[PDB]
Amino acid sequence: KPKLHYFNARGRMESTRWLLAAAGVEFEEKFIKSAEDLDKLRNDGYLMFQQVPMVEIDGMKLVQTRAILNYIASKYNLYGKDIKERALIDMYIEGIADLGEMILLLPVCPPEEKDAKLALIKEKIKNRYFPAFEKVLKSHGQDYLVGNKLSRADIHLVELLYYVEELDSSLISSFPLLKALKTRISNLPTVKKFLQPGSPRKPPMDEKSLEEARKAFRF
Amino acid sequence: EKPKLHYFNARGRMESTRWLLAAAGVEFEEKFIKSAEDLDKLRNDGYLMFQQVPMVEIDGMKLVQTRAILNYIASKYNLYGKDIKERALIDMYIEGIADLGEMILLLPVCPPEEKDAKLALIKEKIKNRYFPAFEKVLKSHGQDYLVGNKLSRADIHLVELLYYVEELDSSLISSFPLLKALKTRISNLPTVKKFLQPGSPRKPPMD
Ligand SMILES: CCCCCCSC[C@H](NC(=O)CC[C@H]([NH3+])C(=O)O)C(=O)NCC(=O)O
Ligand SMILES: CCCCCCSC[C@H](NC(=O)CC[C@H]([NH3+])C(=O)O)C(=O)NCC(=O)O
Repeated sequence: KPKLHYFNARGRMESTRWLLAAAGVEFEEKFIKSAEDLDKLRNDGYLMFQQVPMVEIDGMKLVQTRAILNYIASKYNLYGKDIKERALIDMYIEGIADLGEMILLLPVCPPEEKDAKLALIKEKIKNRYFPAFEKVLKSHGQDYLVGNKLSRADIHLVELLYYVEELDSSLISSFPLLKALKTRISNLPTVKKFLQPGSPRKPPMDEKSLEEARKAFRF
Repeated sequence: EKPKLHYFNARGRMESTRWLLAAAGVEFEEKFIKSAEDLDKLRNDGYLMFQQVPMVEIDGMKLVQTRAILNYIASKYNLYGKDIKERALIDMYIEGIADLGEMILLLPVCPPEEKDAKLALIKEKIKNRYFPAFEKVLKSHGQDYLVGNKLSRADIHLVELLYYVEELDSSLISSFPLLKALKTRISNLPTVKKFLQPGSPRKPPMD
């Protein structure tokens, strides 16, 4: 079992939870709750750059979201059939990462900038990101983003579609193929399981969860 | 067939690609975005997936996103390790590199009232977090390269960053002998030595 070291929160570990679950991989979690928990991880040499996320997997102690995700996707054949498909996957998911990052950091936005930043995220979703992925899907008409088979790109995108829905459910309304992809991926047995109550899937981060993490870093 | 790099005539988010291609001895062309109307043509022509540069035309693709570009180039030219686990170490290393790189990249854009405090935090992380981390990797095996005893993208990305740290503060590397030794070795590899010489596609600091 892979062991995920993070707070009991989405943050920078949630995409890994999604990917592992989608891949049908059982995993364990060790939740950081105190500064002492982080002290131990840091002191035991568990964190290369003294940060989490960190995943213990196949004898490695992997930090950096992308190192973790790239390893898991390759292992479970969700990173395409070759270098060219991996390139398309990388391009798609890094756009997904860019949008993901804006939403992720939204609750730490300066209050006086919050209105404008939300308006910008929504604008970008409407005009930049959703059209881009809608375009890819219409280009080949296939059930999956790349190579006509399930890959990390479908998983990463659909995870993001759930977050966009949380933000504003109307944003996906003019994108039928994204909606269709959301439905298809959500019905894959592993993902259907992950979306159901009782799975390691984390709730939206509230102020309390945010502050507990800050206190743990003693910021 | 020759890769074409679409970006401003500047380092920015394209410089690490220029470094990697040059290090791999791969000939490329650049098309410089000189104005807002240049960028709009690329967008309107459907050249940019997310309406952003960098973009590299390579092997029938219009690859946007720095990491997609670099990941493809590294694999194509055997600078991405031999197996899944070596790629994991490489990714871990270069993502730490990309994090520090990002702080230095954005420092000129930092609001003037926050500039001094941002710089102090960057220097503190270099001396206490990042440099020790890579010094440790080098010391762990005593080999000339970060991964697999063989030139990889990790060496190229790190040494590029060492150059930027030097520009920022030449004293920062002083207590890390192995990083100093890596910088020297990589800078003297034929392809990289040529890239560091005048008249190469290597770009200057922003003025
Ligand atoms: C609501 C805001 C969400 C912000 C996410 C914070 S994740 C915690 C943070 N880790 C990172 O920023 C790691 C980033 C790294 N690039 C990665 O992707 O793994 C940390 O350990 N920080 C401690 C430190 O840097 O000292
Ligand atoms: C001082 C140097 C700081 C970096 C300069 C910005 S690079 C230009 C910018 N590109 C990006 O932000 C691409 C980011 C993307 N995540 C990547 O890695 O390629 C752009 O095309 N912007 C246009 C847009 O987003 O519409």
